[PDB]
Amino acid sequence: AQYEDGKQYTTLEKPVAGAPQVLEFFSFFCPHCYQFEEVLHISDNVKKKLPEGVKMTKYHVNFMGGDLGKDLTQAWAVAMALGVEDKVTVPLFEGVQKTQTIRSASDIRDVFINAGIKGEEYDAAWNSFVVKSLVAQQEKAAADVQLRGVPAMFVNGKYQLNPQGMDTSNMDVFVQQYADTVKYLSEK
Repeated sequence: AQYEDGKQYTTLEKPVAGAPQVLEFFSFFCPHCYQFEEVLHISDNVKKKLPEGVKMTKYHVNFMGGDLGKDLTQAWAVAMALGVEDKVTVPLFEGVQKTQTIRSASDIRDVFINAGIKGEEYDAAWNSFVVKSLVAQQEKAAADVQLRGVPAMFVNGKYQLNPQGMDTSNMDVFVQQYADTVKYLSEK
């Protein structure tokens, strides 16, 4: 077959009921995640090829960067709650991996302030129980699939993308193979 289990994807022996249709996991400490966001624009290109009736979810994980990794999962919860993901994703990645100006929760906060989220609004969100449950959701979705690595994409809680088994000579060709694989799995 052209798409083979164990090739462009793997199947979970322990499928996850009620899971989001397209579920993506990342860390701001994760070097391939940086590439996926700034150079490949994976999420955007997957979206462009998905049918509608399909929503896309993206969660941060704790297992990289210790204390600050956890602060980042809470910050991502804040971003989701305020709907400001598209405003903070790039400066968070760059502050962590490029300029290394993110060393504390306050430095994370600075990124939101400079992107125009209000001090009062950020702190209120940061401490909210809506954001607490949003952090719980991120952790639970990662736990459900026994996640030990990122970047990771899961389709309908039963297929896991396998980018190692795709061509990487050409970045554009890689992105289209990845996106087309998601579309295929989505129609499965």
